[PDB]
Parts: sequence; structure tokens; C-alpha cells
Amino acid sequence: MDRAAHAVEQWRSERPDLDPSSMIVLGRLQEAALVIARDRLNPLFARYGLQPGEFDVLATLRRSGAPYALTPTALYDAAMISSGSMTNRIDRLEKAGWVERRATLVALTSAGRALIDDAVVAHVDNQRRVLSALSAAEQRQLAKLLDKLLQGQ
Amino acid sequence: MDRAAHAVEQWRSERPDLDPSSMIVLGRLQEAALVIARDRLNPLFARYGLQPGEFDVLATLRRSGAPYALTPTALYDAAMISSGSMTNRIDRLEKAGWVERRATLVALTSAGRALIDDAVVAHVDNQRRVLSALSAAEQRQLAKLLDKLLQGQ
Repeated sequence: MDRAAHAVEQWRSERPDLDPSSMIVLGRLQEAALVIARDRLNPLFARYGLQPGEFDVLATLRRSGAPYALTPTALYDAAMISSGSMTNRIDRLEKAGWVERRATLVALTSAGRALIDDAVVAHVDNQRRVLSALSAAEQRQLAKLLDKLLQGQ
Repeated sequence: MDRAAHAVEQWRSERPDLDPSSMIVLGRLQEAALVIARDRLNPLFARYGLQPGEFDVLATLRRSGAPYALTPTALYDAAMISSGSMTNRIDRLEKAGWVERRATLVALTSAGRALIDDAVVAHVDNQRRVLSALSAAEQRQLAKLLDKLLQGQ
């Protein structure tokens, strides 16, 4: 038993008036997102000098196509993840030499483009190893369920 | 198309040398965990005066059974989520009147026990509405896939 199943077992024992079933799926959802970010994805980003949020900004600019320049609002809408604190994240990226503010647009520098071109290859390799315990059909299956859960929000 | 599918589409266009397939499932995983915490679970915790991490501490103590007292190490291992910054989280809970440090043990106060007894009912109701777009079999299915992904870490 993992954290979530052990906790439901205890709750069923302590609060039999409760139906704690929903705790399994959502406890595993949040634990899986946390452990994968903390122990798998973020270490790789740190090897490139990046926080995960900073990777997303650079990746979003790169995949928007040349000249890799978006308004901060277009940047948020196109991001992989809808996290906050973006303005200071852009500030950091400009100070590091990876983005540039132009007219208002946020654009990759050449150094930033080279960095994310390098990092995204290592990232996807990292992701495949993260997912390798699931078969192809299991990954498609997990993506369909997460899509339905997400739209339900 | 959601964030993750739109981003894969762009990557496939921009870096056809890349296989970005892994981005869908893991992008949806992290986005779903974030949106559900930010927009659904944490608002409910805040109505009880709690941060999500603080809810977990109180819930872990309560479901460990009377006298609802655990060592900080037992507390971490029994938590629903393996998040950090726990020592300051305990500090805050003691200052709020909800936990007590005894001999070293962390124990619910009566006020803390009453609070989490109230909050956990609202929490599970909140979770069921979060999950209501998935059928029962879909929720069991999602919990099985997340379990396999998790153990693969």
C-alpha cells in the first residue's frame, strides 16, 4: 500500500461515517505530480541552469516559431503549465541572458534559443524514462482520463 | 485542444527531429494537479483557515487514532503528500492553537481535532465534486494508472 491507500484505510477505521474513496485518485494525482517534478524533471532542468517554470517560458517561446517572440499574455496562454509568478520569472531570464524585452514582446536571445534547443531534447528523453513503466496504450489511457478530469474543472 | 496538445502540435512542427509524445500525459498530469489544488482544494482549506500542507498534518494526526500524537518522522511517513517545509508548518499550527508539542511528539489540540473533524467532511465532499466528471470505473482506472506510474519512480 502507498500513502493514499494507507490513509484511506486509516480514515475508514477512524471515521466510518465518511466515504474517503476520492482520496485515492486525488492523493495519487498530487503525489505523482510532486515526486516527478521534484525528483525527475526539475533535476534535469537544474542541470541546464533552469527552474521548471523558466524552462516552460523558454520552451513556449521556442515552439511559437521564429522570431520566438510573444507578448507576456500570449506567453501565459501558450505555456504548458498555468503557473503564476511569471513577471519575476521573465525578469530572471532577462538577467541570465536568455530572453529579451522588445516592443511589448518577450523574445529568446540566441543564447536562450541554443539553451532550450539543447534542453528540450534532454527533457523529452527524461520524460520517456519517467513514463517507461506504463505501456504505450497505458500512457494514451492516462492522458485521456487526465484530459476528462481537467475539462471537468 | 488543451495546453498540452497544442504544445505538442507546435513542437512537432518546430522540431520534427523530436518525439514530444511524452509531453501530453505529463503536461496534463502536472496541470491537473495544479489547477485542482489551486482552484478547488486549497480554497476549501482556506475557508477553514488552513494551507493544504497544514490540512495534511492535521488529517494525518487525526487518522492515526487517539491520542492523535506522532513523532515528526512518523508524521512525514504517514502524510498523504510528501511535501517539505514541515517544521515551519508545525510551528504555524502550534501558534494557531491546533497542535501541541509534547514528549518529542506532535499532537492535536482539542481545537485542532474539532477543526479537522469538521474540515475532512467538507474536503471529501469537495473531492467528489472535483472527480464527478469521471465515472466510478474511470476513477478506479485513473487510480490504478497513477499507482503504476508512481511505483515506477
